[PDB]
Amino acid sequence: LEEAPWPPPEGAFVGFVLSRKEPMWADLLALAAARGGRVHRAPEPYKALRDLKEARGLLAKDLSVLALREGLGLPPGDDPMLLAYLLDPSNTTPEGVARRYGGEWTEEAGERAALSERLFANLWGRLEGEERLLWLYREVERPLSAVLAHMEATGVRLDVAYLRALSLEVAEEIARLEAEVFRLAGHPFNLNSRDQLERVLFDELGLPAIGKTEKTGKRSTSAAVLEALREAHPIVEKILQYRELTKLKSTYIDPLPDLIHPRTGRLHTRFNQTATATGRLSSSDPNLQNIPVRTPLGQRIRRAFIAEEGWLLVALDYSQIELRVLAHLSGDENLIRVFQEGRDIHTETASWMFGVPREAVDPLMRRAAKTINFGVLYGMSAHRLSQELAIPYEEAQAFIERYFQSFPKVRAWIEKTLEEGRRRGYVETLFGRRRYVPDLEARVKSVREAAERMAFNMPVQGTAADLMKLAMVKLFPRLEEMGARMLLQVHDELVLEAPKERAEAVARLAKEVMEGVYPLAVPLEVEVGIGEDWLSAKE
DNA sequence: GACCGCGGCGCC
DNA sequence: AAACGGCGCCGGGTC
Ligand SMILES: Nc1nc2c(ncn2[C@H]2C[C@H](O)[C@@H](COP(=O)(O)OP(=O)(O)OP(=O)(O)O)O2)c(=O)[nH]1
Ligand SMILES: [Mg+2]
Ligand SMILES: [Mg+2]
Repeated sequence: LEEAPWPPPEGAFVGFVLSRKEPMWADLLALAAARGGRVHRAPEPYKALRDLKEARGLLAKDLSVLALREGLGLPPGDDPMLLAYLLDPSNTTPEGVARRYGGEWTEEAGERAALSERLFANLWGRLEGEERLLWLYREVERPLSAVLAHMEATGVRLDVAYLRALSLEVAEEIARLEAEVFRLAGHPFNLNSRDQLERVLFDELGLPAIGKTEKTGKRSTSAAVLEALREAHPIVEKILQYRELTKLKSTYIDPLPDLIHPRTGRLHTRFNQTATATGRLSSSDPNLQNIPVRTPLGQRIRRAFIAEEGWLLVALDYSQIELRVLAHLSGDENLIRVFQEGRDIHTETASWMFGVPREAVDPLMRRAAKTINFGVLYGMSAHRLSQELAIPYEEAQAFIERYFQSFPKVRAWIEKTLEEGRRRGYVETLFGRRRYVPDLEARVKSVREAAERMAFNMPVQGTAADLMKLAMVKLFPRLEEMGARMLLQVHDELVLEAPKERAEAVARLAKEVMEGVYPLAVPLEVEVGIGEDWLSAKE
């Protein structure tokens, strides 16, 4: 492969090496390109970046993110990963893709640029006459790679000094719980060690072991088990509280302050485009799609995510999203009618569950209600439901009968999808995104029924993922015309940063864009809110 | 020091 | 734990 001097011509494929996996933190150790049987190895990578019209290759977005960090508007174009991920969503890493489709993922920039060339050719051949996947690539994923590059580069502002103060109060409160716990135990032990805790609960005290752990068969100390033991002993309550506080302290309060980038003074997630089986995104390195909200301390954490001074945050969340999508995919007249009447299923279940007026339903209850409703739908057992509702197997049985009885045509939709998946080996979204579910023909029932549950979930969760992705592609250009930013996506939610002056305008627009993104047999309602912080914005 | 599998748990 | 699904990150060992 011919070594040509550096500058590549128009349309050349890129290859690059990083010091570490995160583009906002990485040093650019090497940069190369390749077109028409040639390799160009940049002598100084950072300068060499100025020459490029676009990032075109494996992980184009990562290089575009790093380019944006350096003031360069190098947008991402073609990426063989995005092609492979639509061909098969188990195609998730370049190591795997390379091997599957005719190369080897190396550590040298040149070799990676040549890999990008030959992998694109092969994969692009695999997609000719795959009309719906080509549609998805050009009209959703490829433009989206650019939108995410801008989100990553921008980041979100975080109240550092606030969280540092919060850390010290939690540490005091944690210390009280461990000191209580040890006193009831009658001796000190590492309370973060679940093995030690097992012995204390089940051997040293006479507590009944509810469940075992999957891989190694140890007696489980899961919150579920511990809730079932709330009355057995006082120490349980303390353990549950200790578990909440240390989880949040070790995962959010302490790491996040130390992850502020020095140039930006902001927090930059990575939005992994080829990471899930359904077509959802994932967020990592810091994961900002799992920031706390539920518990009071979780909320105090969430409010640490704030706007730039002079700006406001704008949070938009699709209402009852996967239920609405389901009603379209199934055509359940009875279920459509619920959304045509503007009724909230999460509130109805909540009001019913706790036995209260709908106006009394709080967020805590509503969250519990979602578990009930999605759980049933996707195949939760009567056994579990009973404990989730905390009511008899007699009565919890009757719920899966009545819930399903209201809305037929779904089960008809479930059966159909599974039969199609048996026949063709995959299932698909409304836009023809595929997931191969080969264990539908599995001879072992537990493995078969697991596969089935994954199978009929995907079209629903994945269609919703496609809608949110599409809405993002359409919305992003309109935001930059308004001098507003797109900050985060949390599956069916978007978080925007708009200047106070234009904040309400952005909110109105972005709602209409999201609701009208692709009309269906049901109206896609969106809840929007505005605030100085993330918590206030959703309230 | 890097990485591993596990149990556990935050969010959607 | 439990026959909901989809994620990524945290705190007893190997090498
Ligand atoms: N299978 C399953 N899916 C969930 C669960 N929680 C959330 N999801 C999926 C389905 C939801 O529609 C979607 C978005 O989560 P949200 O918190 O926005 O819930 P949803 O939109 O249904 O209700 P909302 O009206 O927005 O509060 O993610 C769950 O516990 N199980
Ligand atoms: Mg929602
Ligand atoms: Mg949501």
